Amino acid sequence: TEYNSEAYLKKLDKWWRAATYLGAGMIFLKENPLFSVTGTPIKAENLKANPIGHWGTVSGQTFLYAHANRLINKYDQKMFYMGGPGHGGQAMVVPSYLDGSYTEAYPEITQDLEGMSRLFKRFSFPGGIGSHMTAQTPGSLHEGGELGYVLSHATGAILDQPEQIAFAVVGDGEAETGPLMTSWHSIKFINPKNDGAILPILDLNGFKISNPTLFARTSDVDIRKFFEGLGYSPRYIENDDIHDYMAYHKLAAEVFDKAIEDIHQIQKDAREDNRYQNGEIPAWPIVIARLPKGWGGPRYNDWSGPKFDGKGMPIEHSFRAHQVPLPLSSKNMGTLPEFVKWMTSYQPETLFNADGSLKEELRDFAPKGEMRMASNPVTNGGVDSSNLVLPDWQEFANPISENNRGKLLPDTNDNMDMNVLSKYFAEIVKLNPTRFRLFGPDETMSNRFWEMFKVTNRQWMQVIKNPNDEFISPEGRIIDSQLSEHQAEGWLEGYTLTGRTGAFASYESFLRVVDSMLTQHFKWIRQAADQKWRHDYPSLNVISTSTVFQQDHNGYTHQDPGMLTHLAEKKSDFIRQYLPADGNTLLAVFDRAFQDRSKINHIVASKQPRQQWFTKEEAEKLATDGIATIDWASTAKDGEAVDLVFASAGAEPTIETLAALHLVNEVFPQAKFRYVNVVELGRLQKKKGALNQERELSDEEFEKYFGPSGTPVIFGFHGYEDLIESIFYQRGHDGLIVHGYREDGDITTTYDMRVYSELDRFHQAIDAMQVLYVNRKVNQGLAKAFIDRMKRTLVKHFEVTRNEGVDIPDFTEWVWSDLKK
Amino acid sequence: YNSEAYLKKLDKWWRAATYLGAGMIFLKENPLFSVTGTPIKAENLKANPIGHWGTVSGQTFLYAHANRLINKYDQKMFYMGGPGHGGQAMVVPSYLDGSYTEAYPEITQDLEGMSRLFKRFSFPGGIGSHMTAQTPGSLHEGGELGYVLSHATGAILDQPEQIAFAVVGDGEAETGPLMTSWHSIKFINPKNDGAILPILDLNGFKISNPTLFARTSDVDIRKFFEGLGYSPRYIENDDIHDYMAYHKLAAEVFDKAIEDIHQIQKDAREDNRYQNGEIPAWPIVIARLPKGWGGPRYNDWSGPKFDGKGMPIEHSFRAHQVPLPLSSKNMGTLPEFVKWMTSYQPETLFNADGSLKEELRDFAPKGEMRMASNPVTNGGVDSSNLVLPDWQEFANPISENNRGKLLPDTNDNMDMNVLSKYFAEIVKLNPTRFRLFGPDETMSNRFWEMFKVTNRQWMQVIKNPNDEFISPEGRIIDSQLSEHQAEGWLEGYTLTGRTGAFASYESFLRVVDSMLTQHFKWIRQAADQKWRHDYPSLNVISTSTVFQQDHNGYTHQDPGMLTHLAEKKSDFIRQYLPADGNTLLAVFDRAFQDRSKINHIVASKQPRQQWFTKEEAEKLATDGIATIDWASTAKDGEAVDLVFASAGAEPTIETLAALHLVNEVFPQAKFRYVNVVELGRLQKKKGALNQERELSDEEFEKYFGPSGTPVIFGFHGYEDLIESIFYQRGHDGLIVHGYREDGDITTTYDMRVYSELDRFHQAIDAMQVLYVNRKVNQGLAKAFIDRMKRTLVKHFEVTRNEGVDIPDFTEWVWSDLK
Ligand SMILES: Cc1ncc(C[n+]2csc(CCOP(=O)(O)OP(=O)(O)O)c2C)c(N)n1
Ligand SMILES: Cc1ncc(C[n+]2csc(CCOP(=O)(O)OP(=O)(O)O)c2C)c(N)n1
Ligand SMILES: [Mg+2]
Ligand SMILES: [Mg+2]
Repeated sequence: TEYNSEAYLKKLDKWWRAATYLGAGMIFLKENPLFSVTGTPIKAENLKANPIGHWGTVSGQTFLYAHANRLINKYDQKMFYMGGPGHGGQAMVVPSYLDGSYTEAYPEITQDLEGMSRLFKRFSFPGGIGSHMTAQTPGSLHEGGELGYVLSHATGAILDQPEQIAFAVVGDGEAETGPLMTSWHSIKFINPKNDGAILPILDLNGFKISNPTLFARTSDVDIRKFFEGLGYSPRYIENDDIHDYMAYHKLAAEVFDKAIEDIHQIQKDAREDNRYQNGEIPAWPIVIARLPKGWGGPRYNDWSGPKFDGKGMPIEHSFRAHQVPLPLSSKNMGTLPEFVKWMTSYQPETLFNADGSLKEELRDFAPKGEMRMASNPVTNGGVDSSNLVLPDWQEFANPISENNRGKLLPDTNDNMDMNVLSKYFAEIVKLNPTRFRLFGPDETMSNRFWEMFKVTNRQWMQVIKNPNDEFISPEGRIIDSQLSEHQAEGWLEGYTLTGRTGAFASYESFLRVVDSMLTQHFKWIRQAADQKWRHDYPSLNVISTSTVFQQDHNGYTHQDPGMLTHLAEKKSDFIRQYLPADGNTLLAVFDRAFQDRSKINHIVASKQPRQQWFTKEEAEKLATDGIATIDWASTAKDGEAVDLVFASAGAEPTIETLAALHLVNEVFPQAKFRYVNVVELGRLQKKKGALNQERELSDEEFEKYFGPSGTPVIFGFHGYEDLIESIFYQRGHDGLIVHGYREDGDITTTYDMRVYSELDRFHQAIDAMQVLYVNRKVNQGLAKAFIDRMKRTLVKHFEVTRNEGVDIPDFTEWVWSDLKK
Repeated sequence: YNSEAYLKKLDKWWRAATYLGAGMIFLKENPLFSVTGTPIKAENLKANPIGHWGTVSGQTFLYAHANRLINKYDQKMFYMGGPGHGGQAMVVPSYLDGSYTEAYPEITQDLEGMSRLFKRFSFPGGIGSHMTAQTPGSLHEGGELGYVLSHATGAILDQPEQIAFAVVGDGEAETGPLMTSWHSIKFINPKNDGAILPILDLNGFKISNPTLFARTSDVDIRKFFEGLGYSPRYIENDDIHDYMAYHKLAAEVFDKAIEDIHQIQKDAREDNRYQNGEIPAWPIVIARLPKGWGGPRYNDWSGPKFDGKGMPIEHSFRAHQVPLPLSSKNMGTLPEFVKWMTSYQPETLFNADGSLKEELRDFAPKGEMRMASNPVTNGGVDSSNLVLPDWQEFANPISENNRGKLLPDTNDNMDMNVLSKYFAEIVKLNPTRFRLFGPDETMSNRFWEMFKVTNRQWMQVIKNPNDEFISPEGRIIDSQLSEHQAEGWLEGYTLTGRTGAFASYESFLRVVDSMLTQHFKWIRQAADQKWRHDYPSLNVISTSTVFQQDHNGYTHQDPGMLTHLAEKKSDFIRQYLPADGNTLLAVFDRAFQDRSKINHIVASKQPRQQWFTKEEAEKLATDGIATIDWASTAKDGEAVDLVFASAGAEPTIETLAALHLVNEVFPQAKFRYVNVVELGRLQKKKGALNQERELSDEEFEKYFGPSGTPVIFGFHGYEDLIESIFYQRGHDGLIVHGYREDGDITTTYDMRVYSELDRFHQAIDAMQVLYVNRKVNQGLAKAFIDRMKRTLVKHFEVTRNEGVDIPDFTEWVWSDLK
């Protein structure tokens, strides 16, 4: 009863207004924050010249934040705040400022007049703090700039964290996005026996930037139908008199009380009785809060513009409240009277002392210590942020040696790199039963994670109908049963930022559905690295498999390897892209990836049976150094001059480049060349701008592999050719002869997909012989006879593939053999 | 059309189409083996069967019932397959009604043409597995799932007589884009637009999983769709093999759906209903058609057993792709294939010569009523470009006196607002064939003039004055916060013959990176089909660019779209970076006249200096590049000490100011300035379909001089794109200045210093290269460089102390060179 009395709710109301007062003031003022309490009227010099920030969403989110604090203290609940409308950065900064966590992160921002003035001036100021809930914000793991991912992130955050609740505010405009709409299905994968809970609040403030919202103009009856159809239990916070603030507080206290209690009851039944393990979906609460936009701020634009019913255009309860609600500035003080009236309406003299500190009677409202949402270790790298316990990856390595390199192992499944990787992943689940997860979009089986299903199932909460279904269970370390890349990526990001490690595998082309989500995750960890008070994070591991050259049953629309270019443009110090050519290298790169911190790890991996090349010693070197000269594939020994260099990155390119130099060496053993296998592609760059040099090769190391400028380089690449061309310009190295994907392909045979882009051995061999002849390193008779033979083979390729639907033995039957000399 | 006799005719037609769709997975010859009395041998079978089976029979069921509707109601309609991986479900229906032969005369409706089609399916040099542009009647390949309803909506916008028969996969229904595309009916006005007839193909499974909606109860499914404003009707049965029961029930449901759609359209067009906030109760059909319907039931030949039977194929995910291991190298399961294929009773469906039985030939529509012949599906009923006004009528009066200066009216210095004058007039000249799309950003992006001629289309209740510029009828669609919707609508609007534009914040346009990929692949593949008509171009605008974020920060900074689209076949991509308003006007005059392109325009919305006359603007938009004499001390193809070049508004401003600083102290330096608008012309990529607009080596040297000529290049996007271009051209000496992934909430000109794009860093590089090239003396260079450094020293101090920029930036105006 003590957390439900009107005396207590009036204290909450004051704390609420205290937070909203500061959030509003820092939009316009850079000093003199308590002008009406300290008896110092506003002067032009106190005002910002170009006020920046958002107002509309703020007061509604601080209302919800205040009520979240009440729940924490009343129920002793571990909880954290996630702001869907992240553009209202004040809704997280000042609540942290009021409970002392902000000062703990920023000692100079003290809880007095000096520190308050310092905070006002830093807000949305050059070199200060942003307007959004960036990593500068204590308690944030979600910036909310690019809208739509707050619920998928919240789900990943509460997976395997049974004691945590995610207090997730969803903007009603945000609710119109694709990712947000489908993220409501997340409760079909949350098992209350082992996982925490998300408490979603739909912030139905009625408007977005310039429009009303589709859900706000949906009736409460239809809103109920929508959420009940998805398995939720909707409860409503609304009132006919929007300024009877105490009426909202009483109702919010009732609704939120039953929301937590129903969540706890759901968790009790699942953990003590074993409920919800038979296909029953818990009736998870969802709170629909109709809190008018710009709540408690300017009501009408009376100072300019047209009139309606003797008043200016409405600001409160309209889109016009979204950003800066007044034209006030140091250059335009016309609306200063309106600002003073607005700011004093909060009664700041009842909220703050003259010395800037919060009134004594309000200091016990917020939680203390780690119970504060801004201090919850979930929001600062996770309660436990340690890396995985890894087994020795060599226990799952292929037995490659000098005598079977470049050949197919007897068990076809061992020639499938993804399947070999699943062996390693399967053991990791055994060693990390609660802190490792695999995510996919209905592709884990198609991507050949076959060993994973020997140790776990896909987590699936709805009814199960074996044998029509397979490898699904209410408890599972894999989450794969929703067809949405946004979901898989959002879950992984939330899981990763909260201290755990996982992997998200997808068809290569369709991982680009999530191009912008990866951008945002890079942005976050890059900014988080600049915060000395923040712990680092585990790395985000995304796998591009079923790649351009391995989409047999799916044609041209499943071919886009451009993710390599997209991520190569970010700061390299936070990006690690790996193109292992075989299973042993793939195992070795993930041993490294799983130990790296605050990275995005992008691995391009093969799933179809392919020749295996490198010993587990060679694989270790390739994964550690990321690049290497392969002596058994080279005719030029250490420190020798070369006529050209062969290099490749990727499984298919490596097979074809190795085959090309073999074909050349068969007729011309005198040609001197090195073969260089490229795994860590970022090592080759030399970009302008800082935070790109951590792994870039020195000029000496680069020349050791590719020789001096002018050295021809036959470079087989998995992705688009522009990325390699930019690299060799950055390195000032003329002579690159790139062979990558050229946006050509369709339904065809395995090796014709390589001929489509002229990546194949025969087109590469021609270019190699042509440059040798052009450089007068070989006589014309031999050059012409060889090139004619390569051309004859390609003619046969086109006849057999179009007439028979199979590849020629020149491709299919080839195995590696020692070079001549 | 409801008699048992007619429905048995429909059932035979259905089994005939499904028989061929299944057979072409495995056979390349002898397609009617049981009718011609020629049992299957290994040489008749494909070596590596390719394709999908699970989804087809359900889609051919729906296609057949769609044909019934067309004939019964005389309805103009077209098919859209969400699960596009079952391409035969659109190929074979087209083959049976003659439209396929009209497109491919060699694929005749006889035994020979039938064998030819079997061999072409999913074969090297044949046709694909999906509903590609090779498929007559398709405007939606369905490879990347999730956009069938957004495309369907755009297709029926401004086409009141058309119905989009759009089938939604139940796995596809789990994606973000589809889930939110259900909101489209909040923007369809039955008074002026067509109708979508969506069918949720609840076959129960996707690749390897059951589906979330299939395991949702019919009661909850009803709650879901009624909450979204639809009227759900169900097709299901307890006995999944009582095919005539499904036919009867499907006929009732589909009849009632068409009639309810027509009643909605009549009430809207005759009585004026649904103009006051009432959303029509649009029908949505929930069809529980088992996956692998009518095919193999259990994997009796291998694998584990359950209840004395093999693992289920029908009514399971195992039917998704190739349901048998049969092949020319593995004939073990030929009996299962023969039993499966003969179960359709092909002897009752096809004649021995391969032709379709006579009693079945009258089932499908004829002529343009066939969904495969509907002009909607081949470039649109009307595919003409917009009628355009002379863009010069909205140009700024730029001349030698006011170049490089702010016009007195601040709104004329904002290119997007100037563009909105042009778009507003286009609305008046094309009231039913031009539309503007945005994701709650049209006003934010400063299309202010558009709102004086039209409103946003919005079907729910309106509450003025709290609302603004929304109406049940409007040429703008902007009131849904979803890039997937805006892009999907535009794509459907475009492929069906109309033209529009989609404007978005630059960094958030990348939400639909993959959608633009799919549209490019489509128009490129459509170009390879000689029977296919052209398309209008897809116009997308990237605004609020990286160097124009005031109220937003680092998360709104990503100009990587330029690189993404530059990697596709450049013959279908046009990227323009106009530096001022007059160029932007001229670019869209050209963009709106191009065919089968993606036009990506990077444009400024904040007030900036204006540079080019309407004569220069025309030349920049036509040639895409030009040497600017008044910013040059040397001519084209003439010797120079270095070259200045830029692409974009902010980069052009700083590069122009940089060369001005050099010439100000050292007018002896000989250089030309080159403004770059059509960036793709500078490329020289390997691979075909990239050469149409590429500069010749002679043209490239005319602008940038020979290899070794230093080139100070200011660029809007990431630097690697320029570096790749100059490697393709073998041109040593590039000194690129682009976005370098550095930025934050800061001042206008500091966003440029963050990446060292500013004039002062550019001037330093320019003087440094002259010194290394021994065309200047050390004393002059260091005094200049030290001065440049000193100016940068102050820049860092003022902005961090006051929150405003220094007069060295804000007060600079263009003046004549020496
Ligand atoms: C995917 C995406 N597109 C566009 C934007 C630009 N944007 C920022 S805020 C906003 C309006 C958000 O409305 P709402 O979610 O209702 O927040 P609130 O009403 O609390 O301000 C938009 C469209 C964005 N953030 N994300
Ligand atoms: C965005 C996206 N992610 C993944 C895929 C890969 N994929 C192809 S088919 C398929 C299953 C689709 O199932 P459903 O929608 O139920 O169609 P059905 O075959 O059952 O008719 C998937 C996941 C895809 N095409 N698009
Ligand atoms: Mg809102
Ligand atoms: Mg399905």
